[PDB]
Amino acid sequence: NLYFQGMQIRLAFPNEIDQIMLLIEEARAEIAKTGSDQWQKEDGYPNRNDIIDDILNGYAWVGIEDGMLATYAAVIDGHEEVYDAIYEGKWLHDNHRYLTFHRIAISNQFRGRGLAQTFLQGLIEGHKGPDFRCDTHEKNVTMQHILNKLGYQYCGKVPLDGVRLAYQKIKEK
Repeated sequence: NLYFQGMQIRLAFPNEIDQIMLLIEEARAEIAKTGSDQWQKEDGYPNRNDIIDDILNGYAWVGIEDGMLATYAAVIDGHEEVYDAIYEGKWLHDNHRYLTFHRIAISNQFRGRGLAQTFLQGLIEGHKGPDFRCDTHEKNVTMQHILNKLGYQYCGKVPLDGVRLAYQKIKEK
């Protein structure tokens, strides 16, 4: 139960699954318009089961704007094995345990990235970290931009679903 710049930022509840899926599908359609294959595969990732797993595992966070579920992300404290395979670069440091954000979906009915930055900044403020990591698709310039604005540094490439661009932010508290 965090507030940041008026947005309520909190763990999702199980009965928000349909609302989250509506947002995920909206986001999936917006990605498709860019020609990216991110979230466009036959497995349906991220699908309803992926999101239920996020809620069961305590990963699922949402941002509520004007009483409406506007944003989603999964936040995982631990290690991503594929991040150890970073190439054409390297991490800022090689600590094993960090916070990673996945499955970020940002309403465009709440459109201008304003909400994404607010949500992700709020998650960063709300967690001790201090090591935050994220990866995105090469064609996801919107996410690259958001990560840059939040102070993440591009570190290199990781071999996730082909290639992903890997980013790291160290929180100065």
